[PDB]
Amino acid sequence: ILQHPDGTVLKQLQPPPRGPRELEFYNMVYAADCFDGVLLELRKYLPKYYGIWSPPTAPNDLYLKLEDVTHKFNKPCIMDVKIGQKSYDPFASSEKIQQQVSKYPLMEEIGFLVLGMRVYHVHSDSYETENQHYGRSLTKETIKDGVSRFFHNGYCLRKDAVAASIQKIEKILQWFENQKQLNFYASSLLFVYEGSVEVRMIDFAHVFPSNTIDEGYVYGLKHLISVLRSILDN
Ligand SMILES: O=C(Nc1cccc(-c2onc3ccc(-c4nn[nH]n4)cc23)c1)C1CC1
Repeated sequence: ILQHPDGTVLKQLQPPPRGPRELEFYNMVYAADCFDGVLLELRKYLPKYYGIWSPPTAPNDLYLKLEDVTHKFNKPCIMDVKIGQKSYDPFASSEKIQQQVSKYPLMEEIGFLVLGMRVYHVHSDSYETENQHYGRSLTKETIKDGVSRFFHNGYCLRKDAVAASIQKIEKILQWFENQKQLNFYASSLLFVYEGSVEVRMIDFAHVFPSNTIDEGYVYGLKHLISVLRSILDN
């Protein structure tokens, strides 16, 4: 992800088939002639899409030009959470499945995984960053405190941001409970609040057509909501 001063990010397409699939996802959703009510509603929860972009002198080098969801914040606190019970998609080989489950074998049980966070701390005027090993170390016993860490800002627990996060996730969940045409694997929610709220869906390299509720995504959202709700009682 390259952050551009104009308030966009450039995401380089991942190698095939992932990058092409994510391109086609955005293209389908943001199709100019799209009057699909499900897909029109979905646009609210995605980064705004500005189309494919490549350097003037390098047509080979493919990027997605996306809204920088963090742009309107002064000191954004950012958390990336992968959603679902399965991080592998319906066409994964046995080895791929093993690889994906191996990465975090608690995915089925918990239904989400923290990919990272950047938390601005007022006292130090500095950022605390957690990498992918942070979230992959969290268990059922430590997930609540694991998530809570994100909201430690301003000499307090930011229950305002926690409550707002629940409210925004709830709308995304309502979307999922009213669609049966897309299933989402290894996609994320990006949480942003002001450290000095946004909750958006990102990362669509494994989005597939379906004829069922995305039950794994729904489970993940519901468990995430339940954890955040518990944090409100701290
Ligand atoms: O700091 C983090 N992430 C971060 C930071 C700054 C900006 C963004 C960001 O803003 N808008 C985005 C739109 C799409 C995507 C995106 N799409 N597929 N992968 N990333 C990322 C985006 C994300 C994580 C916690 C460690």
